[PDB]
Amino acid sequence: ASPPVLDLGALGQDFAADPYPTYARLRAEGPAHRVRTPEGNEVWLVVGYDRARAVLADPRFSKDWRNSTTPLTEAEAALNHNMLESDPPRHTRLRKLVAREFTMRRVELLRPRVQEIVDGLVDAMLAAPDGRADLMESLAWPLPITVISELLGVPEPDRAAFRVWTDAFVFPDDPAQAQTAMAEMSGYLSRLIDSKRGQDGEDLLSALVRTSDEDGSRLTSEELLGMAHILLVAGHETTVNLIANGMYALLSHPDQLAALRADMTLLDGAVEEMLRYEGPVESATYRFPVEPVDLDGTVIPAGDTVLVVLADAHRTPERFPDPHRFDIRRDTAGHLAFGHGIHFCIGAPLARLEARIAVRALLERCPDLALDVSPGELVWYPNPMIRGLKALPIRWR
Ligand code: HEM
Ligand SMILES: CC[C@H]1OC(=O)[C@H](C)[C@@H](OC(=O)CN(C)C)[C@@H](C)C[C@@H](C)C(=O)/C=C/[C@H]1C
Repeated sequence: ASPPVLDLGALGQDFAADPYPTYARLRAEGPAHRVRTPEGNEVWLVVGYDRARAVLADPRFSKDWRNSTTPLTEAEAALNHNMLESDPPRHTRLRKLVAREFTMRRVELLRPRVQEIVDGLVDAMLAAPDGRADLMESLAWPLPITVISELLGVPEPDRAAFRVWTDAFVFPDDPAQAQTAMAEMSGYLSRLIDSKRGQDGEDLLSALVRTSDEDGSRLTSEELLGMAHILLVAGHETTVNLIANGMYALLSHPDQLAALRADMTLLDGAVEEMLRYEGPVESATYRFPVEPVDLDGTVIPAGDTVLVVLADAHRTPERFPDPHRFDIRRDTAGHLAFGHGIHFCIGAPLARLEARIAVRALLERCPDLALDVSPGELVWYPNPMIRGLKALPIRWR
């Protein structure tokens, strides 16, 4: 169990479009499997709902790179001093710095402005005289980048760069491009950081700079970079792809769409079922076991790289009966789309606010809303960590 049993790159775009038969085939063989990912990394996948849930929570699985046998590349080593790539105590201190910002009740205060963004976006989209636009271009991309940039203080002219950068390190065309995108991003962000110093800004990045400058032990210049990185990315493509993936899932299931429209109180569950069925985090961020870990006979060496395949947990039928059915009334509680345990998503209330407002906006404002593409005209990314589409063509009357 040391060369990979499968090269996911080799399976081409059919794996990208529909990875679930691959993972379910693995599950039927066991909990853990050595694979080569499309970008060339050799890693272990963890499959099946109970094992996935347990590995997510398990402190035998570190997220700290000093526990990884694979070293960080130069560009990645700029950025790793972030909460998601730490264990306690560092994780504990870093999450405390921004916790207050992202509670349900603080994020609720952003409702008028989020609603405002969505309303103007849907307004501009609906101007198309033919009744056809791209929902990714018109809504799903522009909304989250706007909201997070205003929170942090990223000037409007600088926002376009991030789609380009973050695209390159999700679907790298080649291993180099994703490293160079990473470098430019970190450079931009260090320049952004320095530009806040002494300017008395009221934004999140401005507060963090002052915290860092007041006591470097409390937040170091490296941690400030990594924090800015984490908040911009782990939010980015995730929230953008939640909204496009969930709207694709609802528009491809006309029975469900009709039901939601008929009873808009189904909205919250509809967004939960979107996360369950086609959540953006197909596999959780890397875990490194700190000692050999035995998973039903399959031993992962200490220090190897472990992806927990959240997407496969969500299709496990013992936990989610009739799991291939998109059903906005199912009980979704216990899904893993926001993780589980001490790393559970901190942006989860913001993500929910965004996706809820966007989804309801589209339903109320686009009569006869439907996909304007044939199922196989769509293009998904190969990367097993993120589930996402390039375009989502839609139409309305
Ligand atoms: C629908 C959109 C989102 C999804 C699906 C998502 C998913 C996740 C998941 C699965 C994790 C845990 C990863 C792991 O254990 O390996 C995570 C953690 C995290 N998320 Fe999100 N997230 C989303 C939105 C956001 C937003 C909008 C923000 C920030 C403004 C954000 C910030 C973070 C951060 C900082 C962590 C690190 C938490 C920690 O280590 O304690 N996320 N997210
Ligand atoms: C779960 C939510 C996101 O996780 C992250 O932000 C991780 C921590 C990021 O990796 C690093 O920083 C790497 N480190 C060694 C510096 C992102 C950039 C990983 C990538 C697949 C992405 O663009 C999408 C990432 C999401 C899956």
